[PDB]
Amino acid sequence: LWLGLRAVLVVAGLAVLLQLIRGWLSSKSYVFNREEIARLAKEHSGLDYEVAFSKIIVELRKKHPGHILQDEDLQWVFVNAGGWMGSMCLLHASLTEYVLLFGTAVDTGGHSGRYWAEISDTILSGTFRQWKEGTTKSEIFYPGDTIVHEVGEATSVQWSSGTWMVEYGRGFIPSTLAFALADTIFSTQDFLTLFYTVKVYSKALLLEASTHLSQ
Amino acid sequence: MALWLGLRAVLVVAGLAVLLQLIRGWLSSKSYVFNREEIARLAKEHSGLDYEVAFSKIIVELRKKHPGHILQDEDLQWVFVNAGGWMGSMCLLHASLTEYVLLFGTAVDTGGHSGRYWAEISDTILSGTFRQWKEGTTKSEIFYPGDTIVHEVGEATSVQWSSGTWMVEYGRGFIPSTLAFALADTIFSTQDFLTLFYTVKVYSKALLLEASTHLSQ
Amino acid sequence: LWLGLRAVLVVAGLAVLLQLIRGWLSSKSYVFNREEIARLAKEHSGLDYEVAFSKIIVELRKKHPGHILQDEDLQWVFVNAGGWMGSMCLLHASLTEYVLLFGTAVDTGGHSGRYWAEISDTILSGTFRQWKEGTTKSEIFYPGDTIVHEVGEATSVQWSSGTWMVEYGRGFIPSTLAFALADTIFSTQDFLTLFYTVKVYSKALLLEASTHLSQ
Ligand SMILES: O=C(OCCN1CCOCC1)C1(c2ccccc2)CCCCC1
Ligand SMILES: O=C(OCCN1CCOCC1)C1(c2ccccc2)CCCCC1
Ligand SMILES: O=C(OCCN1CCOCC1)C1(c2ccccc2)CCCCC1
Ligand SMILES: CCCCCCCCO[C@@H]1O[C@H](CO)[C@@H](O)[C@H](O)[C@H]1O
Ligand SMILES: [Au+]
Ligand SMILES: [Au+]
Ligand SMILES: [Au+]
Ligand SMILES: [Au+]
Ligand SMILES: [Au+]
Ligand SMILES: [Au+]
Repeated sequence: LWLGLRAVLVVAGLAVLLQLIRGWLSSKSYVFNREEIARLAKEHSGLDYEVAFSKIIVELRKKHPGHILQDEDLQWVFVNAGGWMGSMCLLHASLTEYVLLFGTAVDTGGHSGRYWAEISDTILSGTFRQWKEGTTKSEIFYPGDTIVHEVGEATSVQWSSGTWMVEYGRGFIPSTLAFALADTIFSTQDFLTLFYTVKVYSKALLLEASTHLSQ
Repeated sequence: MALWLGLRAVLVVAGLAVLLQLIRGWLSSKSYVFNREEIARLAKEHSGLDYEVAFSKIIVELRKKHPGHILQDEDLQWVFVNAGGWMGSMCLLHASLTEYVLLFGTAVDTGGHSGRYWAEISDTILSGTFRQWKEGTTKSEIFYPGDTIVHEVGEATSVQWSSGTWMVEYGRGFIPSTLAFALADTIFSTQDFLTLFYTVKVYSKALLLEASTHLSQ
Repeated sequence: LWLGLRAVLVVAGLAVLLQLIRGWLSSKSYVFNREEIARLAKEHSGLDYEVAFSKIIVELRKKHPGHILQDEDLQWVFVNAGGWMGSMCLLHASLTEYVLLFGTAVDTGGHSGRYWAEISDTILSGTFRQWKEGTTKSEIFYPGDTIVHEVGEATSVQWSSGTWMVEYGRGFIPSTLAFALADTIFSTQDFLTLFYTVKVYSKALLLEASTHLSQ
């Protein structure tokens, strides 16, 4: 039964880690909230998305100091996943939450991805077409609306050539990195972008670790 | 004995050569259930109604003229399909080792590679638009409800669909050869393994139903 | 430290092979130049791109005999990379240069790819949307314009259903085939197109080598 030792060790490891992480998510104090980020974006969902980005980043650093990356650690990184292409401006990220500014300047679309995280996007500009699984009709969302991509749900997304939004996710963030980097490995082969994504995600983790040490 | 390093290589070449003649001889001596004109005619008769109403009447007509070969309503579900760079959904009605009939379409604007496989495929558009770009050309053609696109064996084209395109599709050949292309984006791009499970689920039910019909006959 | 011998040989092998190629590219006599191809393509940037294809091939074979493939060795080969799909007509190709006619008859777009080659495209018809890295707005280019994709640059490309262009690239051409065939391996699995791409690239390499033997 020695050959089965490896198979038992992974099943026991996955079952223990599944209860360890799920019990952590149900007992962890969270920094941001899905309604908090959506409300913040709706305050400026009339202005220019560049003007909205500035006022949103300023308001986030006031209400949650020590949790948003500095302007020195901010950069627009391309994101290739599920067949669509966009760019992100990661403001905050931990092992359980993340807040970023996502959007695209071209017409893209594809698979939303199925992972262990609840994702909410509040559109600031452009349009957002969503196709839920098992249906034959899609819905188009406009600036001001908030789309909630629930955990375990898989939909089809599509954006116009000027769509920008504010996004908040909660769950187990590392579970999404397999889907977020799939097209970067097998399609674009833009390993420099792969480096940028790990770079800014590590800075957000080190910043979050630095805040817990001071408290 | 130089045949030791070549033992795996010869067995695969011998295995492929034996399997190639056994499958191609089967396709030339097997009685087929459906017909390429039969599915296309049935879909074109309902290409003026709403595609949801057309789906219902086509499934009824298929179960009337071909009982025991179309899945029951309990075993039907819309499964996402990501392949060649496009994304849609299918409703597998019938499928065997040599034929398959399903309802495919998309609610978004997608497009990509049609895939090159060992199966002749015909699609009759019920709604939306269908742009096809054949290999070796510099211009594309747009197909409208009522038209039928024939994707011959070994042909590779570029496909593109509008945000409301739905169609009835029939394929004949060696169906397992197409599953390698149908699941490529599901493995390397979307990683939606639950959809991968659904595809294997609905394709197995169609095989078990078709096998269940052969046992009673 | 015995197992680190392979790792040192790889670091020394990659660093030395980088110096030899980069120093070769910076001191090598080239056949074509981007301004030569750009002027030739801009003169024929009209509506009838098929007539433009013929007139460009004739002019290229006059001023550069023995460097452009004959009509017998020409075929339109599909190109799937970065999420977009088009077709190419390889006219000239070496280890450092290539001249081809690229375009698409459908609406595609995706990652431009980051590789070791400077690429310039002069639009003959259609439209070309380029989304530079780190920005939030994209630009649309029209027939007559020339887009220069420099080495190490990564952008988002998008084309309309009638875009055709003349392209010239210079750098390390074998480094670009890894990106050009990525989607063909992991998405389309069109092994026949993979054969066509290697076939026409081999004929173009053998043609360029055949001219060096006669000279
Ligand atoms: O930044 C992202 O992409 C937002 C776009 N959204 C739009 C629709 O819902 C899913 C993704 C993701 C990320 C990237 C990098 C770090 C952490 C997260 C979010 C997880 C899924 C994709 C990659
Ligand atoms: O369900 C499909 O996709 C329909 C779309 N049509 C549209 C364009 O031409 C090819 C397929 C396919 C399938 C997948 C799995 C089982 C049975 C069939 C058909 C074969 C080629 C792709 C995958
Ligand atoms: O032929 C091509 O594709 C042109 C399309 N362009 C359009 C935008 O910029 C990058 C590619 C490429 C090639 C393929 C085969 C041989 C030599 C070159 C050029 C390098 C990058 C992709 C593949
Ligand atoms: C590649 C083909 C694109 C079609 C050209 C017309 C539309 C492109 O124009 C786009 O319109 C949007 C507002 O409407 C803007 O947000 C985009 O920045 C602009 O590029
Ligand atoms: Au930024
Ligand atoms: Au920003
Ligand atoms: Au269904
Ligand atoms: Au159905
Ligand atoms: Au050609
Ligand atoms: Au040509």
